[PDB]
Amino acid sequence: WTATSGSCKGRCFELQEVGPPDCRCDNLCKSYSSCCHDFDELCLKTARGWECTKDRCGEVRNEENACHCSEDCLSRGDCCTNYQVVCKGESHWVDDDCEEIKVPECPAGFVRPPLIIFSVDGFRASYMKKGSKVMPNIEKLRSCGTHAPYMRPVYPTKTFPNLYTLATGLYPESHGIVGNSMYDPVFDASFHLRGREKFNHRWWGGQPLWITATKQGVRAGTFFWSVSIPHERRILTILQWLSLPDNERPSVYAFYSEQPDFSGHKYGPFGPEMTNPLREIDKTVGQLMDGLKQLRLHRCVNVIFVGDHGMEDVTCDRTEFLSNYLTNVDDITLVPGTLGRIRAKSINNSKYDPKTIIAALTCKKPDQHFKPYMKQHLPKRLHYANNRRIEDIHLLVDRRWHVARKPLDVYKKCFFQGDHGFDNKVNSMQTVFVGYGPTFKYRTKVPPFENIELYNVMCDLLGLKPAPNNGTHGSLNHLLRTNTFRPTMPDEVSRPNYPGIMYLQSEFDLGCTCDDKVENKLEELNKRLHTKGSTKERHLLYGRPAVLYRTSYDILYHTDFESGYSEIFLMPLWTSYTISKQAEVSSIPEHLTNCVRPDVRVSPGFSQNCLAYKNDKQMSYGFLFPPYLSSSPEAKYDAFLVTNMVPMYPAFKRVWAYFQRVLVKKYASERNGVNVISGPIFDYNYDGLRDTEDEIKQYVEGSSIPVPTHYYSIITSCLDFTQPADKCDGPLSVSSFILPHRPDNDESCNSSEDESKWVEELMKMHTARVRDIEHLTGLDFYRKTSRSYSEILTLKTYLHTYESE
Ligand SMILES: O=C(c1cc(OCC2CC2)c2ccccc2c1)N1C[C@@H]2[C@H](C1)[C@H]1CN(C(=O)c3ccc4[nH]nnc4c3)C[C@@H]21
Ligand SMILES: *[C@@H]1O[C@H](CO)[C@@H](O[C@@H]2O[C@H](CO)[C@@H](O)[C@H](O)[C@H]2NC(C)=O)[C@H](O)[C@H]1NC(C)=O
Ligand SMILES: [Ca+2]
Ligand SMILES: [Cl-]
Ligand code: NA
Ligand code: NA
Ligand SMILES: [Zn+2]
Repeated sequence: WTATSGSCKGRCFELQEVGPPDCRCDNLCKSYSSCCHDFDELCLKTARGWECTKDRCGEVRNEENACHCSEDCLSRGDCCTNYQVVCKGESHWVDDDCEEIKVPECPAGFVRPPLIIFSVDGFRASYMKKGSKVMPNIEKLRSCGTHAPYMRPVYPTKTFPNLYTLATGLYPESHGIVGNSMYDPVFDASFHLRGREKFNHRWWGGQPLWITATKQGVRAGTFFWSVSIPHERRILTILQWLSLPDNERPSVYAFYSEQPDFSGHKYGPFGPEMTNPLREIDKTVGQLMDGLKQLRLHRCVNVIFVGDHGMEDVTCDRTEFLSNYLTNVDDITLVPGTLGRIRAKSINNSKYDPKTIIAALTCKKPDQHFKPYMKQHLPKRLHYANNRRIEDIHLLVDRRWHVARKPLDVYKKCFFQGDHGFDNKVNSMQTVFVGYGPTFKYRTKVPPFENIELYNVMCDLLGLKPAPNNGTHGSLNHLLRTNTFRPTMPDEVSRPNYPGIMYLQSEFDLGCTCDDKVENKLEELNKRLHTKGSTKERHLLYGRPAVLYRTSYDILYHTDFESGYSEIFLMPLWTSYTISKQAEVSSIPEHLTNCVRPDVRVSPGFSQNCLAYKNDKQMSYGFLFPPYLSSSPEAKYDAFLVTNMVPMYPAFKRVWAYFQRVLVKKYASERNGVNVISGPIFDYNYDGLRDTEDEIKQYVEGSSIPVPTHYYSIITSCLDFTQPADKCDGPLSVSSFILPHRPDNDESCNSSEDESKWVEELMKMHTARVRDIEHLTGLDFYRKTSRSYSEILTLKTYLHTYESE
């Protein structure tokens, strides 16, 4: 109940929201149907419009107006945004030349530049260039401030997941809003857009910027606006708040626009109907900067023009229906649209088997436009699994398509022409970022970056300490004039051992063999220096990775590669080697196909054995440094050490071999040498973090050799490719993958064909950031370069997406 029999006189758009039975006057009260009886009268005045005219100048203050052009309207803080243009001969902000803001120019009593977040729903990144002629104010923000060509949203590219990610810096699996629609089995509650359950706080995890601000003594305007409140009224309310007394005045504000998302759904991303919404948004920005100019706040506020996601072309006729794939389609609940999430309809159905459902959806139609996944098998770059609200079964939908349950769900719910939600690396889902103010840089373009990074920056601009989030704090310092946060490198926690020759061949009883006994001092001191590290500078280009947890591991040096070998996991954590453009691929000689060699530096007890692989009919093995890439016949025998060996399903060896035999050399010659760091990953609880020894769920049968869930590689080279990867002066270039270690290739529908037709497409799908691998390995890379650490942080968040323009 709400007693609407109170008043809002003086309380219009109050900042401290009251609770029932007191009627509300806050910018959200209509969404609760809770406002006082006179809220519309007193707070949403519409009389005479939103602009001044000449004949209104110097008028007699008539309080019924939506805004005022009376001579006293400034001291009251409530002029129309164009008042000083019409009445005082001044200029619109957009008509003023671009002028560098070298220092904040704030009025007295402003303790810091305020931050205004101007968020636009569905603002596809390409709008910045394609719509530039009809958005003059935004183009001035973009070109004078700091901008990226696009900003990568989080998956799913949906409204609530991305708005809350912006506000928290957290992947949706951590902050809990993993769709616009969710079922939580622990609550037995549902989150929808229709209803009041979404207003309950048990859904919203982490700590958003407004809580973070408040907890640290910075006041925040209330970020959310009920739909009915006109944009003009939101802008003015923000301006009014900026005129409050110093002790009352918030320091961070938000504006939200439903456009161009709303129209982009009806008319598609580039419908002719889309010019006008882009014009209007720009007008809204124009009113804000005009109103800031009237407040002498236009070279003092920091403004973030930011989108939540893009918009793709989608029509009802491009819909895949599960009724054509399954028989008993009523035994499942499907969350539909641009992604699919399947669970059982009834919790008391023992005939429900997710395996038969995944199988009935796998490569069934020749060109089918979605692909089923168990969520732990999703590309680790999406980080979309570690939450009970994410159903076990997931459908990744090709851009431009939908997935539905039965046809009747599409025609009893054509209509729309735009949608979003797809994979967050799709070009159409990319959105915008622009920063403008004294704390941003001037006329500076910065590379694309992920929106999980912004929360740390907004904390910087506001002087706040960020709650723990998934940003990499300092990877965006190159957007800032000042307030850059200077991080130190994490300290190494385990130091390695450097073992020498300590065991004899006969101490090993591993079941391996090698046709190698067909073995000079003119080059025997040569191979001694190799095993002590004489060539480590060629293959460990950016220093060894630091182990950020407590474990026992050895550094092993070889002519062609160095490893960091773990006695706890009986395999390297990392293996590092450089391949120049000149390097030649070689075969595995016929006599060495089944060669595996004891490593006289590592005890038998801390070594894999070959019998375990003979006995496990499902498991085979591979090598981290590839034998194909040896530098000489004599070096090749090092690639066959038991300490270079890792467990691999035969189906994954198809993939892994083609990467080592073909792609590494292809990349060496395209990029003028590459340095490659490879290794295993264990993520059996799909939380994106390195498993501990007691969390392994699978071993090579009859052994303590743990089976990785993934294999990674980090391919580095010189950004200026006219310098070899091993003689690089300047910035670096990187790509990486986290490949799922799976016993089939069902993810790849074309895997019955030659590896040249499918393997690299799979690797592209599972591209990763270096940062992602660090979470999964406890390793810290790039510890010793010539570059600045901030630059190195940006590199580690770099993601290579293989998208066009
Ligand atoms: O008022 C805020 C708001 C603003 C925020 O941050 C704005 C600030 C950053 C600048 C938030 C931040 C974190 C959490 C919630 C937030 C809510 N909304 C009001 C609308 C929108 C955001 C929510 C989703 N929605 C839709 O009607 C809708 C729109 C497009 C769609 N497409 N497909 N389905 C769709 C459904 C109803 C709610
Ligand atoms: C993303 O950031 C969050 C916050 O640091 C991480 O989540 C925390 O993880 C630890 C370990 O599981 C828990 O004790 C905390 O309760 C978690 N907090 C939240 C809010 O989830 C999360 O692990 C990070 N993800 C990645 C991939 O690094
Ligand atoms: Ca884990
Ligand atoms: Cl959704
Ligand atoms: Na075998
Ligand atoms: Na296949
Ligand atoms: Zn939308």
